[PDB]
Amino acid sequence: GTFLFTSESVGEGHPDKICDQISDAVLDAHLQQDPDAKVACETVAKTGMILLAGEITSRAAVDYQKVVREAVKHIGYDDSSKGFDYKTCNVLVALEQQSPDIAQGVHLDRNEEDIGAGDQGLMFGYATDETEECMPLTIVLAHKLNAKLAELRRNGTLPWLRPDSKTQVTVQYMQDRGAVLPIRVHTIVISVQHDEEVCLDEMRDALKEKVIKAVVPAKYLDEDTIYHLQPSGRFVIGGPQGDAGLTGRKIIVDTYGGWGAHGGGAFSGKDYTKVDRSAAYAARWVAKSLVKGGLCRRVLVQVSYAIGVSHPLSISIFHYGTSQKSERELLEIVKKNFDLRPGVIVRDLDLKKPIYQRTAAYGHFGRDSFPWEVPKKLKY
Amino acid sequence: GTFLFTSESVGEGHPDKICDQISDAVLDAHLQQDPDAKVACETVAKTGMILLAGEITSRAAVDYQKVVREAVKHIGYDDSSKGFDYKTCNVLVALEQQSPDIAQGVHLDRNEEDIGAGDQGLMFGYATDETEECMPLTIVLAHKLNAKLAELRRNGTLPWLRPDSKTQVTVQYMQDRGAVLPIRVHTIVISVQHDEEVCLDEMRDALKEKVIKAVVPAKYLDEDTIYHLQPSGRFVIGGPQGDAGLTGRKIIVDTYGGWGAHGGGAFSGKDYTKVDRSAAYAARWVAKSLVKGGLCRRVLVQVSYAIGVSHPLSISIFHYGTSQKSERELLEIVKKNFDLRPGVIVRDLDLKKPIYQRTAAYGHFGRDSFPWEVPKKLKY
Ligand SMILES: C[S@@+](CC[C@H](N)C(=O)[O-])C[C@H]1O[C@@H](n2cnc3c(N)ncnc32)[C@H](O)[C@@H]1O
Ligand SMILES: C[S@@+](CC[C@H](N)C(=O)[O-])C[C@H]1O[C@@H](n2cnc3c(N)ncnc32)[C@H](O)[C@@H]1O
Ligand SMILES: CCn1cc2c(n1)c(=O)n(-c1cccnc1)c1cc(Cl)ccc21
Ligand SMILES: CCn1cc2c(n1)c(=O)n(-c1cccnc1)c1cc(Cl)ccc21
Ligand SMILES: [Cl-]
Ligand SMILES: [Cl-]
Repeated sequence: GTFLFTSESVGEGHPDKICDQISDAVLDAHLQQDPDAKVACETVAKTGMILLAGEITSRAAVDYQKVVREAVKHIGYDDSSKGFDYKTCNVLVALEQQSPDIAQGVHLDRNEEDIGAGDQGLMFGYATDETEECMPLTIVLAHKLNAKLAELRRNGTLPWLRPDSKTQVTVQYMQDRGAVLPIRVHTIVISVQHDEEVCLDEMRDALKEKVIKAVVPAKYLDEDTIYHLQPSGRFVIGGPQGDAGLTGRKIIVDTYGGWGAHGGGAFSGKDYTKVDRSAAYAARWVAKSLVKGGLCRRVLVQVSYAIGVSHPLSISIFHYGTSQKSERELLEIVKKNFDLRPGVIVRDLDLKKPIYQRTAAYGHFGRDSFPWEVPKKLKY
Repeated sequence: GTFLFTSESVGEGHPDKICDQISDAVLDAHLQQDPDAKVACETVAKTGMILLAGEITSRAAVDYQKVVREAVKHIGYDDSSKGFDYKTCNVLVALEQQSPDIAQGVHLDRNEEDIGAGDQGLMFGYATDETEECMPLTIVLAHKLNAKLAELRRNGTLPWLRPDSKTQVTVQYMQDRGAVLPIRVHTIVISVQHDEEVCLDEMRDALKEKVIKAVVPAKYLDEDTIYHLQPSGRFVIGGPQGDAGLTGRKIIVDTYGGWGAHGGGAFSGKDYTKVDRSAAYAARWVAKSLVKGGLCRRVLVQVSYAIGVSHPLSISIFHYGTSQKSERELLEIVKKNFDLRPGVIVRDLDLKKPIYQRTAAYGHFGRDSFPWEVPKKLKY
């Protein structure tokens, strides 16, 4: 019955995650002034460069230089010694209006509740009772390891740390009628950018004692646990200088760490009319509602859309054997309790509110009691 | 027992897929001259612009202007009337050497078989006996609809077609002890860029009669099948002008259409040392080998790596109940039959060969008898 499963996470200064955070800083800046902004903002990062590319139609007046640079400052890239500096980098903008053809087919002269999906696509939501926040333990731990690195960087106790980091956690599980039960942590990887002066032994000792032990309960660690700490041996070059970043290249980090499923759409830089984001948030809300409502211990939900059509084209449920009810019954409960038109999701989940930058690191789910994390009470 | 499942695909001129194809055209150009090129080439596309960003260390002399423009020509963007023209677009290059820190930790002074993984990460492979090519019917059909559009564009029979397209297929399935059995097609979406002059009725009639009927067996179509053909009502603006493209933003189209699982890594623009690609190809090869070997009707395989470490950190199997053997037994068979170090995968799957541009549209799997599609005979 035992098996392994692995998930990863990345830090706030990982170059892909820099891009997600900038894209959502841009979205939030627009929504502050124009709650109905149409935003599709991609960010690209490489040595010395942030490029914004995409489509925005908005009544807001946004200072892209300021928004981008403040986001990079917050992340911690503030000096050439770290490989990137918000004060002196290049910010390039290639932004145009939303395509009139899209606008006319999606939202122009439509009642808000009846707006069309902003694209076709498929989206999934997942929940698991293995943690209180209904997320896989593998990714929860991976996220918390990156958060701990950022904490110890910012508080000055490990001043050799830089913002770019990756972590990976392999858990050994057992199973009970489709539910999954963590036993122990099998393997941990941590790679984090560092200054020129600190040695591998100092770093590896700190990563074990001040990072892993501060995050992972001792009951999951034993003599057999495998540690790969700074396994490349040197990580001085990092951030965009080490590796180009793009928006929407951490979509599994953003969601369920390999568990569940993914329909392919990125979240960051998009307003609620882009169902890649809004319907994935709603699908998480459905899944979590089913688990917290006691109908199943784990569940996967698929939805899909056509551009210009409000109601989903399909809805599907997979409960991994963890319900007494059939998947057909659960689907009927979902259909009776939820309205997954984007123009209704926006109301239920308050998706014109400018909170998106806070979603763009450490996962969109399982945190902070965002609206999609507050179960809906079900009637059945 | 019946349920719905939806998958999508996109055409060769979809702006994300343009980027994947350019990234792999660049990879192939390098590999033609230097089989050991280290390539991490991201492409970004917006109105009038292809930008290459990333890291390449290679002995090749590559003319990026020519490689990019030839790729765009092949796709079919050859005139300002279509929204994009290979002859007159801007090609910008922001390429630097691979980070020395990565190089030293991954491959420098290492025996090829013992090279380290080029990054950490997790990857999955999937196979299903529901089609002869061991792929989900949903995505096979979605891919074939896009291929049919490109065929009828190129042969001049529907000359109003442009290169940018998306399709989506919802299939109604039943199940038998974890295997899935297609019944019928529930819903089809097709959106394709078109010229100013053709009307919606002409397009919708052609899409049903010349595209859908030429691809989808009549036994799957009935009076209840739902058709969303040009559902936005107008799609004259398209390609990068309509929507920014980036490499690695169609990773579910590239794989299993929502089925199975995904570890998050993109394929295009990366040489074999990037396990995001090589280990995903190997995992597909494993999965297909298990199904074609008669050990299971469907299977999912996870692997994971640490940067600088050759052997995988974890391997896991999920057979959906479709084997008499336990997942533990299947895992033992995999471990006895496969060596998933990247420096061995490269030999088994011939991954220095410049065939990558051919993988970058219509999915990486289930086509053309690439090495990862030729089952390995198993000993057990
Ligand atoms: C290893 S790089 C990907 C491969 C890279 N594009 C290349 O040119 O080989 C991916 C991520 O790993 C991390 N990374 C960068 N340099 C690293 C190093 N020297 N050691 C470990 N991880 C590193 C960063 O988070 C980076 O975004
Ligand atoms: C709908 S666009 C995504 C949203 C867009 N970024 C925006 O500004 O709203 C995504 C993809 O859909 C397709 N598309 C573009 N314009 C379209 C239209 N007018 N009708 C239907 N599909 C369209 C293209 O394949 C494009 O890459
Ligand atoms: C019933 C306990 N269990 C085991 C697994 C699993 N659930 C699961 O959901 N998944 C899973 C994760 C994501 C997508 N499909 C299945 C597994 C995947 C792999 Cl490769 C190996 C084992 C499992
Ligand atoms: C046993 C027949 N069956 C039904 C499903 C399924 N297999 C499956 O693998 N998946 C599936 C796909 C991808 C990841 N995990 C499960 C389903 C997913 C959803 Cl949302 C609904 C139904 C299924
Ligand atoms: Cl990465
Ligand atoms: Cl898209």
